Formats: sequence, structure tokens, C-alpha cells
Amino acid sequence: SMSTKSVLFGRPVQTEGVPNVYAGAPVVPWTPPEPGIDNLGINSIDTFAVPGVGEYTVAFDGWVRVVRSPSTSGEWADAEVYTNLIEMKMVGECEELGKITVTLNPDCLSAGQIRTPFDPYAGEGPSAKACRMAVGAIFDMPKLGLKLMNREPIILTIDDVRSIPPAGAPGKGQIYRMMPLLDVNDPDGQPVAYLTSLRFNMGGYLKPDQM
Amino acid sequence: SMSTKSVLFGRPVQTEGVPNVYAGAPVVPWTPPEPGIDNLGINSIDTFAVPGVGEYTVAFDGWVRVVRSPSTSGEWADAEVYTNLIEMKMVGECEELGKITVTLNPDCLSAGQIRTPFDPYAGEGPSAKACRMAVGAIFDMPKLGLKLMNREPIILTIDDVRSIPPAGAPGKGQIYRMMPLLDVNDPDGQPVAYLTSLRFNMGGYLKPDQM
Ligand SMILES: CCCCCCCCCCCCCCCC(=O)O
Ligand SMILES: CCCCCCCCCCCCCCCC(=O)O
Repeated sequence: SMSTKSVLFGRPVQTEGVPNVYAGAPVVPWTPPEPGIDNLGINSIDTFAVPGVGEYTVAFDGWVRVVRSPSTSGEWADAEVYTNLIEMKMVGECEELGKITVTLNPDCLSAGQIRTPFDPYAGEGPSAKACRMAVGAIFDMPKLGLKLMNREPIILTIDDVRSIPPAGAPGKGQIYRMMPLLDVNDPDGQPVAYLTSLRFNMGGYLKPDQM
Repeated sequence: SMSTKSVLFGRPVQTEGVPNVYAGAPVVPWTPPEPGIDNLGINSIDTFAVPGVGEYTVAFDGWVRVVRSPSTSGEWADAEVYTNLIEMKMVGECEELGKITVTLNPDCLSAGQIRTPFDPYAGEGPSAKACRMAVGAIFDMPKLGLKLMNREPIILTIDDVRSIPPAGAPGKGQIYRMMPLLDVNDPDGQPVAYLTSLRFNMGGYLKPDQM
């Protein structure tokens, strides 16, 4: 494999020789872009269930860096783009759980793709694409003295994709009822908590000093 | 991890010394069972999208072997059970795709759990549990000269669980729009096909010679 990661959640994408894209760069709709690493803002709302203890909803803000493969075509209708999520930092705060910092698990390749869906029956603009990303994350919860991780990838989706990157777009975590979160120090143990829902919005390109 | 597999989709469960359970063994509702390996029938209906070629719906029949951990309690309400899917074989056939045989990917630990949901549905009541399994599979398609595998786990769920095992129960694959299926001989390549939907039914205990 082209990846050194121990667990791959999708297709590896090269970053060497791929330029970073920052604020100032246009987002042109319906246009397959040249390969780049998108430096993008993001916010989310995450709900966590702690068995026998409680359920907590936490708002997060931060950024992601996502490398894109070259498009498989210069024509939008045929174009596919493969992505890797290569760096993240999101922060949120909560009285009960403290300050939570979400980053990537270095043992996992977080990977996704953008392509025409097989079920274009959702009211999306004509020709719009579907974006997905499968993520291995770390949830640092210092107030609880814990760091948590997921073995099952968190599936994050953006529908009605009319530009790449889909700046400004709303997305969802596809979690059916519960997603186990494991103590990094006891990953073969019982889950410590469950992520029960996640919604997010993409922002736009950031300046380097905003990260 | 105590599991030697390179990709872990959940919690490992002990199999050594755990007896097999076969037809004849009763399934009494509301009763956490002693640890065992359930030998169960199963059927499913799977839809596959092959880009630029077609979409095909195929019915499968076969069996699964699922090991259960000891229950965390002898009282149903408190009981949780952890599971691993340790062996399977399902077969279906389709003119365009040929005979398809589904087995486990030996590199992946397929793992799940049964516990009370945090969000019980109106038709579940406060006593029913929810069952989930995260699966790494192989799809053998000799007609096409290919074997395919998934990197994102196939999330298989059963709601309104009132017995363990949930013999006879309907279940669903929680696949959002598309699940990439990769050539085992080109696993970092573009997907060959996508699993776009899956539903299944659990059968009951099988005789040893029915597998
Ligand atoms: C545990 C919470 C994780 C949230 C992390 C956000 C996931 C990434 C956002 C959705 C996919 C991003 C797609 C951008 C693709 C592109 O750069 O063109
Ligand atoms: C293409 C993938 C097909 C996979 C088919 C799913 C196999 C059945 C697993 C569903 C959960 C099993 C629950 C049984 C639990 C128990 O033994 O008590």
C-alpha cells in the first residue's frame, strides 16, 4: 500500500507535491479542481451518551485539512475525486464533560470520495454529487482523565455537492442509534461512551494563521 | 489487541471453550443465555451498483456463526452481550454477476453488541434491546474473475430484540447511499462496485450438518 497507516478506511491519496489551498482561492461551482489540500473551517454538534450517567450535546468549532486526488475527468458529470482527511482540530466545551478536543487517530487512514450518487432522487440540484468520509478520531476529554477513540469509522456525508470543495455545505454523521467510543488505554474493553448523533457544517478556506 | 487481525471493527470475544449451540436448543425470550457460539440461518437481499454498467438486486441464503460473551447480568434489563461474527457463508446468484458467495474477510474482526438502546422506539417498549454488528466481508464473484472486499464495515442492525439470539428477526444494513467494494487484488484502487442496500432476516438454530 501507498499508506503507512495500520488501518485504512478508504483509498490512499498522495500529498507529496500537492499544494495547500487557503483563503483567497475561489470555489468555482460545477468545476473539477486541480489537486490540492483544502484548509477549511468546520463546526459541528455532537451528542454523547455515557451509560448510566447521562447524555450530552456539545458544539464544536475548528478546521480540517483534506487532500484531493486529481479528478478522474475534467468534465463535471464524469468527475470523481478521492479524498483523505489528513489533519483536524475541533474544540468544544461542556460543563459535565469539560473541554473536548477532536483530532485524527494516527493509526487510521481517514478517507472518502466525491461522485455521482446511484439514487439521485433526493431533490439535489441536477448533476450534484455525493461526498463521504470515513474517519478515525481521538476525543481528548481531560476533565474525565480520558482519551477516547473509535474502531468503527465515523461516516460523514455531504449531499447536494455542487462545488469541490463543498464550502458552506451542511453534512451529517451517519450513526444508527449509537457509535462506540473506546478508552485509548483499554481499546479491547467495553465502550466508555457512545456518539449518538453528529451534524456539521463546512465553512470556507482559512488563512494559515486561523489554524 | 488480543485479536491478531489487522482491522478490528469492535471488541474481541473469547471463543475457546465456548460451546456451540445448535437446533434443539430453545430460545426463551427475555433470558440472557450462557456464553455460546450460535449456529444460525440467515437470508438477505443485497443491491450492487457497478458504475456505468448496471445495478443488480440479489437474494442470498446461508448461515452465520456468532460467538457471544457472557452476559454482564443474569437479569434481562441490565444484561449486555458482546458478539463476534466468526464464520459465515451466504450464496446468491444473478445472471449478470454470476454466483456470489459471501464469507468473512480473515483480516477483519467483525464484532457487535446487544444492549438496551438509548432511544427506544414506540414499538420497542422499555425492555427490548438493540443488536448491531460491524462486518468485514468478502464477495466472491467467479463469473467476473473477481473477489471484492469492504474497508468501511457493513453495519448490520436488529431492533426490538426480545430474545438472545434474536432468531427470526428482521434486520437492516445501515448503508448511506453507497458502500465501496474493492478488488482484493487492487485494494488501494478505485472501487469495482458499491453495495447500495442490504436487508436481512435471521433464521433459527441449525443442525451441525446443515452448514
Ligand atoms: C468526530 C467528528 C469528525 C468531524 C470531522 C469532519 C469530517 C470532514 C468533513 C466532511 C468531509 C469533508 C469534505 C471536503 C472535501 C474537499 O476538500 O473537497
Ligand atoms: C454482505 C454482508 C452480509 C452479512 C450478513 C450479516 C450476518 C448476520 C449478522 C447480524 C447480527 C447477528 C446477531 C446474532 C446475535 C446472537 O448470536 O445472539
